[PDB]
Amino acid sequence: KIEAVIFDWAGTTVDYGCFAPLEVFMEIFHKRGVAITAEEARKPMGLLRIDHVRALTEMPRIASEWNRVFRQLPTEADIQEMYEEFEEILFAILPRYASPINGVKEVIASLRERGIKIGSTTGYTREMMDIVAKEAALQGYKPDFLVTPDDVPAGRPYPWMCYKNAMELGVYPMNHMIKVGDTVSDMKEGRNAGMWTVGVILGSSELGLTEEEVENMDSVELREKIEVVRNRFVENGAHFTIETMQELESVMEHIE
Amino acid sequence: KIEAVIFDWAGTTVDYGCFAPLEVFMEIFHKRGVAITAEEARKPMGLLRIDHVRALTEMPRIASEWNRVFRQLPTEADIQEMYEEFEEILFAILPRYASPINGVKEVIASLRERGIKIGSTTGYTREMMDIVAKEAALQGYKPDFLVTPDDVPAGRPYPWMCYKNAMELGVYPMNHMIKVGDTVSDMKEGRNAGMWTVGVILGSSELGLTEEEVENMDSVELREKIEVVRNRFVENGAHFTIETMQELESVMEHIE
Ligand SMILES: [Mg+2]
Ligand SMILES: [Mg+2]
Repeated sequence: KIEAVIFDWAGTTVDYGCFAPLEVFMEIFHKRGVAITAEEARKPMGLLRIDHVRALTEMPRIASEWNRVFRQLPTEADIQEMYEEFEEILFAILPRYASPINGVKEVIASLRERGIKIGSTTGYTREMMDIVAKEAALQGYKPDFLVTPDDVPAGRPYPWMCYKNAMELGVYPMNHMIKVGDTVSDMKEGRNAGMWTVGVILGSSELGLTEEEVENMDSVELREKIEVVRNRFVENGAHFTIETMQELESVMEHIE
Repeated sequence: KIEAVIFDWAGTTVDYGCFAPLEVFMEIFHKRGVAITAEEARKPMGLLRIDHVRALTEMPRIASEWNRVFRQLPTEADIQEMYEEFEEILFAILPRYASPINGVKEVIASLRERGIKIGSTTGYTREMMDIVAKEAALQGYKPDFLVTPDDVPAGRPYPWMCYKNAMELGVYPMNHMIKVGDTVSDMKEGRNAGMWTVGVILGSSELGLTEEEVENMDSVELREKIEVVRNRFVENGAHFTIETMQELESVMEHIE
């Protein structure tokens, strides 16, 4: 009754916590008078990447730091010089954030045993994905199919990439597929394609914690922070939420 | 609440009764010792076209006729020689069966006035369609989009061509679209894509009558034959049925 499950990438099967991007931002400011925390790097949710770099420029404290190092406030020339460098570094460190999130390759092991096809979508461009897919593959993870915002007319809020997975995998009543993701947009994409949509919490971007940070942290503070992310997913489309991929099989059963 | 309507071609907007194919079959046997009625030409529902030609060969009466003309029963060589000719003639006469079914261009006139996008699918190949689309266009009918079994991994029972119309037209909750067709397979395709599916009766293939034959015929015999086709559509997926395109607007309203 459920022939396919389509997974998201970073924050769902690869790059726990989703740090690759934050790493580049921190790097770029570091090469000069950095002083930037990964907490500041997650705030920027502007439209374009350049807008992100600009946002950090604007951020008081960071601005002040730049001034104490250069005796001047950041310039358009400066913003332009840094952004220009973002993509170079990104390609350089992606291989380091392409390892299965653990529990993953094991459920993908199953599911595939009981005849379920596995597809996927992403916000990453085709280029980026060639690199990521190869490292991830050469490490225990490789989906039956893959689609990017380049292979269709639009980005992710839209269902175009999901319909592609459908055709290529040969599964059709859309409600015979499940969408799993780590962010609010993942929920929307799924609801827009008429699929059962499930959101994962531990390891998501919505959570923001590191594999290591979660390890520690006050057990009562975690269960509070998890409860917040779960509420956001639901309020945005999720049909079901789960803490680790290891509850997926169970959810399927429920659906039937 | 309903942004798009996607129409079928032959039997829905073009070629009333859907005769182009029957014409070729009749032609091919005519060139020799024909004696074939358009009623016999509609029976063959085999897998391949060659299988259709073979079926007529097999048909007693037709077989007998061939024997009285050639003193021999049809040959593999013969079946092969005729089929080989089918596609040539088909291209030759398609222009003659590409005129709007009347009432059509007028509802397409409307609908489009109230902002509804019009897409379409077909069983016809890309080639055939270049010819048909041009004649139909140059006569009052031209949809916003067009898709064929060539532009996707599979034929019509599947929803692949419908999803294509969706992406290109930019309409997404599938249940915001209506599927209109003239056959049982049209109903299936629609139900498989999660759309509201409506079947038209007067002018369909399921009915089998000619614009002229319907004109005449015993008014009480028609209403009986219509009732039969309507029952077949429903038993196969139709959400609503209509006698002429001129009831479509009304059905939309009902849906809302
Ligand atoms: Mg993600
Ligand atoms: Mg038809």
